[PDB]
Amino acid sequence: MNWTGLYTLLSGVNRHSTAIGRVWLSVIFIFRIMVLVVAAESVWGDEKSSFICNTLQPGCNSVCYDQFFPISHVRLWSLQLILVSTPALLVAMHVAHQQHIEKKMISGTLWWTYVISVVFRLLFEAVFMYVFYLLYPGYAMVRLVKCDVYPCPNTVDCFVSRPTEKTVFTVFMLAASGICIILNVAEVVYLIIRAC
Amino acid sequence: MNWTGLYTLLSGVNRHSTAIGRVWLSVIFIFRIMVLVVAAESVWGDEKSSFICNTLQPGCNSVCYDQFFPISHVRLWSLQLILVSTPALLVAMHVAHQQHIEKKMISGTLWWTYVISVVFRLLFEAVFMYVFYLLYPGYAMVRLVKCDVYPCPNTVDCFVSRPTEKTVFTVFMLAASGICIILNVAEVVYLIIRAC
Amino acid sequence: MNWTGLYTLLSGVNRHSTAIGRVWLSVIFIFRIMVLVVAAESVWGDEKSSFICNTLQPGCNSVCYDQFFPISHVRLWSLQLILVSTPALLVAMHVAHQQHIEKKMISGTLWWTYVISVVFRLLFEAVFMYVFYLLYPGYAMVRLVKCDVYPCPNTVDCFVSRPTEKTVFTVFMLAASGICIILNVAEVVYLIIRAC
Amino acid sequence: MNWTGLYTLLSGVNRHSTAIGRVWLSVIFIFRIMVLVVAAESVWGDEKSSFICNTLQPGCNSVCYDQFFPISHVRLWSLQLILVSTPALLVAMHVAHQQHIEKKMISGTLWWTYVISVVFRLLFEAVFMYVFYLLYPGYAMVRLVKCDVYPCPNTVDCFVSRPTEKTVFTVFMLAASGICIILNVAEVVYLIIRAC
Amino acid sequence: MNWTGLYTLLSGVNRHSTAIGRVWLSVIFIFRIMVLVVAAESVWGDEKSSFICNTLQPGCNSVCYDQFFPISHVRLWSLQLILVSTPALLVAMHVAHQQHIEKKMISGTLWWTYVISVVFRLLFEAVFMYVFYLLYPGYAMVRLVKCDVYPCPNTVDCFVSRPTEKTVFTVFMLAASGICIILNVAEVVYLIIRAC
Amino acid sequence: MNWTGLYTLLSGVNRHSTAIGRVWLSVIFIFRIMVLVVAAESVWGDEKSSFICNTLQPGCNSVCYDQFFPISHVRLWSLQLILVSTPALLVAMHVAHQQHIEKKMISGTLWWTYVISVVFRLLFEAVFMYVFYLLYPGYAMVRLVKCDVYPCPNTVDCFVSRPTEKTVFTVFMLAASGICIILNVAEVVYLIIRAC
Ligand SMILES: CCCCCCCC/C=C\CCCCCCCC(=O)O[C@@H](COC(=O)CCCCCCCCCCCCCCC)COP(=O)([O-])OCC[N+](C)(C)C
Ligand SMILES: CCCCCCCC/C=C\CCCCCCCC(=O)O[C@@H](COC(=O)CCCCCCCCCCCCCCC)COP(=O)([O-])OCC[N+](C)(C)C
Ligand SMILES: CCCCCCCC/C=C\CCCCCCCC(=O)O[C@@H](COC(=O)CCCCCCCCCCCCCCC)COP(=O)([O-])OCC[N+](C)(C)C
Ligand SMILES: CCCCCCCC/C=C\CCCCCCCC(=O)O[C@@H](COC(=O)CCCCCCCCCCCCCCC)COP(=O)([O-])OCC[N+](C)(C)C
Ligand SMILES: CCCCCCCC/C=C\CCCCCCCC(=O)O[C@@H](COC(=O)CCCCCCCCCCCCCCC)COP(=O)([O-])OCC[N+](C)(C)C
Ligand SMILES: CCCCCCCC/C=C\CCCCCCCC(=O)O[C@@H](COC(=O)CCCCCCCCCCCCCCC)COP(=O)([O-])OCC[N+](C)(C)C
Ligand SMILES: CC(C)CCC[C@@H](C)[C@H]1CC[C@H]2[C@@H]3CC=C4C[C@@H](O)CC[C@]4(C)[C@H]3CC[C@]12C
Ligand SMILES: CC(C)CCC[C@@H](C)[C@H]1CC[C@H]2[C@@H]3CC=C4C[C@@H](O)CC[C@]4(C)[C@H]3CC[C@]12C
Ligand SMILES: CC(C)CCC[C@@H](C)[C@H]1CC[C@H]2[C@@H]3CC=C4C[C@@H](O)CC[C@]4(C)[C@H]3CC[C@]12C
Ligand SMILES: CC(C)CCC[C@@H](C)[C@H]1CC[C@H]2[C@@H]3CC=C4C[C@@H](O)CC[C@]4(C)[C@H]3CC[C@]12C
Ligand SMILES: CC(C)CCC[C@@H](C)[C@H]1CC[C@H]2[C@@H]3CC=C4C[C@@H](O)CC[C@]4(C)[C@H]3CC[C@]12C
Ligand SMILES: CC(C)CCC[C@@H](C)[C@H]1CC[C@H]2[C@@H]3CC=C4C[C@@H](O)CC[C@]4(C)[C@H]3CC[C@]12C
Repeated sequence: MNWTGLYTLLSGVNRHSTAIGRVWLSVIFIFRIMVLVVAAESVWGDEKSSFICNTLQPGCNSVCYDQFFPISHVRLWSLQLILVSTPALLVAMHVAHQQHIEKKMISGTLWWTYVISVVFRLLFEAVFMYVFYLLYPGYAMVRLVKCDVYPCPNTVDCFVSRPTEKTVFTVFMLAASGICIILNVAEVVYLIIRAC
Repeated sequence: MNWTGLYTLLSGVNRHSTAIGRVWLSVIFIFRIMVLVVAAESVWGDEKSSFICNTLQPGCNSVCYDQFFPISHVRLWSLQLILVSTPALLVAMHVAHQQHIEKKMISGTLWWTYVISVVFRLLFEAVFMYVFYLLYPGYAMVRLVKCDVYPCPNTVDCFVSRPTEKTVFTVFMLAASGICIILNVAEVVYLIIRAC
Repeated sequence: MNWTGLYTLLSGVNRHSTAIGRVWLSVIFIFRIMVLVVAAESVWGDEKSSFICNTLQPGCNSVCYDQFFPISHVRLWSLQLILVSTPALLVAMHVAHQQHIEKKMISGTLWWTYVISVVFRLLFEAVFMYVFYLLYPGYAMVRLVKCDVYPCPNTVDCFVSRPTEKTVFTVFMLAASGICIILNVAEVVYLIIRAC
Repeated sequence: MNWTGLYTLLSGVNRHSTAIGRVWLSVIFIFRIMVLVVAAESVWGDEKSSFICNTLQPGCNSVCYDQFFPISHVRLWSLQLILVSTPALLVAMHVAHQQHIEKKMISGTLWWTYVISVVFRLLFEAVFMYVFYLLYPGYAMVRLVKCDVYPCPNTVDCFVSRPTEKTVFTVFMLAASGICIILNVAEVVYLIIRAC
Repeated sequence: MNWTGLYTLLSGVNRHSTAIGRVWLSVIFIFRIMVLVVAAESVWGDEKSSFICNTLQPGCNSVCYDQFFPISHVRLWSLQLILVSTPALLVAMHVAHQQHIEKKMISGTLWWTYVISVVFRLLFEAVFMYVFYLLYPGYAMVRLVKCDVYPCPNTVDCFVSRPTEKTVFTVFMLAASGICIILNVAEVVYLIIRAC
Repeated sequence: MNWTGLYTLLSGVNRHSTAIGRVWLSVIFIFRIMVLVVAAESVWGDEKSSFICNTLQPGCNSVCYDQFFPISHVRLWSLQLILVSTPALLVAMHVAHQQHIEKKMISGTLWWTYVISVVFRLLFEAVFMYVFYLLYPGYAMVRLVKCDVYPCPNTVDCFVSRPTEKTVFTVFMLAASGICIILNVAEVVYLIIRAC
């Protein structure tokens, strides 16, 4: 398990990515993976069970939790990571397939494929950031949430678990996503400039 | 752990699959595996325990859960993934066995085996999609379910846990399955066209 | 991790097994392993805790569960898998030992060892299927079980958890076991025919 | 991960073990490891929590459990496995060290070391079997246990969890241990006979 | 898995780090990783559930825990470890990329990159130590905490779980962080001295 | 995964350790690791939750547990193992670094480093054994503990969970630590004798 092997695995051996997408984007991806691993089960592990309301009606806790957390932050970030990494995996499979098909018996198509992949990665990053903004306005979470949804009578007080720790990890993940967006835009601009 | 090794492992080294079954189907399979891993235990982990009814009769929770969830979505998708991956595993074992048997001492039979394997994969995809449609009509889950089954008296209100997150992951998995079906049909059509 | 290595590992390099025991039996074994892994802890994870009776006497739940589930399906299938795989492991160790002992300084004894191994595998499959039939008549599980055993007073109503999902997985595992039995019988018959 | 590598790893490359200690003892060790893995957490996972008494005094459950289960079966078998495998590990380290020390610049001492190792393995097997007999007379477990120990007033009825499944696995592990004892005795006798 | 491979992996093959950053810093990093692994889930596993207050108001436990533990020690140390290891990963990726780019067709820039990386590692260590000082003044934790925050009426007594064990592990981790800071300062000073 | 590789990894390739530190100390380390793994989560898993007192005051359980178990046995043994293994890791990194630095362009310094490492390992073993003696006098644990600490009124009866199993594992770990101390002293004496 040497450094050259890991670097080659993360690069995708596409021979078209510059330093800002082969040295920095991979590091940010590793950072996001590590943060998600260390915060997925320890922080958001008991987001459902430790979440309680101040009512006595049965079934109000579940409906309140689903009302205020349509999809938890960790699952949203996992989906974002998978969809962001999908185009890189596609490019890696494309270049491996091209090497295989030329082994049994080209630059421009690979260049266009890589550019389209970076554009799609940027698009997925922006889409997931916008979805996060829609579902959870603001970067901070509050302890008290007032919920008025059936079967809860009138408005009940539900209490979120670990709002501050979740706020800290939200800040970290949003900063990492913003850095990824900036790096992808820089990579696209650099490729366009070098093409012309 | 290089890209060529992973690509060769996913391809099955059958030397008969085109790009739409060697570069795209493997990526969709990886996507489904990753989504199932990140949603199997975090979302559907407490589908039984967090599921409560509004009655006082003992044993009504279990019978209601079994009535409304004959087999949970994650287990159904796991079975679908296993049965879809079975023909690819069979073709890989067949080609490995053929290489071994020719090493100790052919194209048409392998071509027919691959075509039959793709047909069976498409059939399994369609069968599991139809079963999902039968068991759970619609792509969305509801918070309230009215259950009238012994021993629950009359009709009781049971509350599902995380209907919206499960709806999101159901949409993702159904979209992936539809993409797999389309790719399999395209692969079969392309092979038939190239044969003639 | 190439396909040739996995195929050689699953074959046992005994140079006496045909396609129906080197390409198909290994695939069925992998299928059983995967189904057991995906159903061992998710389905049968809370078979004891979610199992409740309708009485108030302490200790009735445990005695009722032990009365109706002498050994759970997952553990029974795990024992069946281990005992079925034991003769294959023995043959692999035998052939490895033979290669080692001939390296420091034969076909008929290996052929007889393989035939005896297949016979013992078939015998273990049949024995475990018969034991499953004895303990749990029928392929289906019921929600209500009437238990009359000390200390439970008179007859109490215990409620099984997820009878339908367990029925589905029981059907899958029994079908796989039947396929294994048929393949083993076919392998024995083919070897006997080729010998004569 | 080939068969020759696994066989060499399990053999210990001591060049003094016959077939009954290089092909059979390793298989029985693998069988015991697999059974212990599949029964360690699923069966004995909730031996403490599902264990309840019929009293109302606080702290009676813990003292009763410690009174009737001084050390649980799984931990006892794990300790037995570790201590039985210790002499084999010692012999493997000895032969590796001898190869290293002869590489930088003998049969009789290795033979005596192997014989002493087999004797110690047999002794550990017998000691652990005798300890199991002392702590838990009989191969079967009972649902009701009558406990009269402070602070429990008079005699209370505690209920064991899954006595029948634990009985089945006890039978399996004791049979495996007996087979190991017989094989070790046979190996010692065979080595002594071949020496003279 | 030899020692040379592990040493090369931990060094980063930057050919500019002395013994006090290639032999000692890696050992301290391994020590911190191991302590964090052995204390992450066993000690801080039930910091939320075992944490209880002496009130009867619903939702007071969660708000009190979030008030006194904005971000738990284990997550803070995990973030510190990730951010401290980020510059080393960046330097490793930089040197791998430089080797790759010179393979398809320099000392001063690598030296400056390594110096900047060590400076940033020291800065992150100091920042996280200061944050730990701000959030949790003192190295010791107390059993009683007096909390007066909505909705808890007046001042309630909350009880932390395992204050002494957490204090011991806090002392260990703070000592390791201080050693890391000292080693980084020594490395910077040594590099500056050798440059001039 | 051969035996020579594992032996080389455990030895540290320091070319100065005799048989009593290269064949026996590594085996005892493996034994301690295995015992700690098989007893860390099964025995000491529920030391906090199954621990209950005979009072009604809230928060008395946590303060009593922290009073009688300042740091649990498993965590203490894990810290002891990490600190004992630290000097061996340091020597391995030192010898790897020396090989690297001589590769790009000595016996006495390595000998002194190894001797100092063995002395420090012995010192850490003795320190941790003395700490264990201070915290938990005697090798045995008792079911009843009388606790008189705020907020518990007067003296309350707390009940430890599995005292006998924990006593057995304490005996095993203390015996292993004593064997390690004896072996380290023997190694130091042998090295001193051979030097003179
Ligand atoms: C479905 C769940 C997915 C989760 C998300 C995964 C996300 C990503 C995570 C992980 C992906 C892999 C990360 C490490 C990659 C290192 C590659 C490397 O260095 O290769 C090199 C070394 O390679 C080897 O010799 C073997 C390296 C083993 C890598 C790990 C194997 C599987 C680990 C299982 C872990 C289980 C636990 C995982 C968590 C459950 C290549 O070899 P080489 O000698 O250089 O080649 C010849 C030299 N020459 C080329 C110069 C001629
Ligand atoms: C029963 C549960 C099943 C679950 C579903 C599984 C679904 C699928 C998941 C996983 C299947 C495997 C995925 C990775 C495959 C990579 C293969 C590869 O790159 O091979 C290459 C590198 O190979 C190596 O050098 C070693 C690579 C190790 C792969 C992982 C080993 C086991 C990981 C255990 C993980 C534990 C945790 C897993 C979760 C519990 C081949 O080597 P090469 O150097 O290229 O060969 C010579 C070069 N030449 C050919 C050009 C001449
Ligand atoms: C006690 C619990 C037991 C559970 C039940 C187990 C049931 C069975 C499950 C698993 C058994 C193993 C399955 C995979 C086997 C692949 C073998 C292979 O391809 O070998 C090849 C590649 O080999 C390599 O280069 C390394 C492959 C690593 C395999 C996984 C290692 C351990 C994974 C740990 C996972 C941890 C998690 C597991 C779950 C906790 C051989 O190499 P080659 O390059 O071909 O050789 C030279 C080439 N030539 C021969 C042509 C000259
Ligand atoms: C502390 C906890 C302890 C638990 C109890 C353990 C009990 C025992 C369990 C396990 C011990 C190991 C069992 C498998 C051994 C296979 C060895 C083998 O085949 O070697 C061969 C292949 O080797 C390879 O190429 C790599 C094989 C990887 C083996 C697994 C690595 C670690 C898995 C981690 C799993 C993580 C999960 C584990 C559970 C948490 C040797 O290579 P070769 O190519 O033959 O060499 C050259 C060829 N020539 C010699 C002919 C010239
Ligand atoms: C996302 C979660 C991240 C968690 C934090 C991770 C933190 C860090 C943790 C871990 C990082 C890795 C630590 C071990 C590195 C050893 C490297 C080594 O010795 O390489 C050598 C051997 O290499 C091999 O032959 C294979 C070694 C396999 C290493 C482990 C693979 C993945 C394990 C998965 C574990 C799963 C469980 C993990 C926990 C879930 C290199 O090979 P060589 O033969 O020397 O090369 C040719 C020789 N020549 C160069 C002289 C010509
Ligand atoms: C942070 C948590 C830490 C926990 C505490 C750890 C404590 C310690 C535990 C573990 C440390 C490692 C123990 C096994 C070491 C075997 C080394 C070996 O045999 O090397 C040999 C084989 O090497 C290979 O070919 C690969 C062997 C893979 C070893 C395991 C990799 C990671 C497993 C991940 C497990 C995941 C689960 C782990 C639990 C979560 C070297 O190769 P070779 O062919 O001999 O080299 C060329 C031959 N020649 C030199 C003669 C020319
Ligand atoms: C520039 C950045 C984004 C590059 C990131 C590379 C990512 C997308 C690549 C590099 C290595 C890849 C992994 C390599 C191997 C496997 C094992 C396979 O069974 C599932 C997919 C999985 C886990 C891949 C997922 C995608 C992956 C993580
Ligand atoms: C075209 C697409 C569908 C190809 C997908 C390839 C799939 C079916 C193949 C590729 C690699 C295969 C895996 C390779 C090795 C193992 C280990 C073995 O002990 C169990 C089966 C398992 C886990 C295989 C399952 C099937 C598998 C995942
Ligand atoms: C024809 C079919 C049935 C062949 C199936 C082969 C089976 C029985 C063989 C192939 C590879 C084998 C595995 C190879 C390596 C190990 C690691 C060892 O530490 C425990 C046993 C274990 C896990 C073996 C169990 C048995 C095994 C799974
Ligand atoms: C004849 C029979 C009894 C032989 C059995 C061989 C046993 C004792 C040997 C073979 C391989 C060995 C394992 C090889 C490697 C490791 C990794 C190390 O970090 C801990 C010990 C451990 C896990 C060893 C334990 C002992 C072991 C399992
Ligand atoms: C001088 C000291 C600080 C050096 C420490 C080196 C650290 C930062 C390096 C060495 C090896 C690296 C690991 C090597 C491989 C992987 C697998 C990848 O999928 C995620 C990142 C991860 C897990 C790396 C994280 C960073 C790492 C641990
Ligand atoms: C004589 C006896 C004491 C020798 C014992 C050797 C010990 C100290 C050595 C041998 C192999 C080493 C391991 C090898 C590799 C790794 C992976 C790394 O990411 C963390 C440290 C870790 C897990 C090491 C810890 C220390 C270790 C276990």
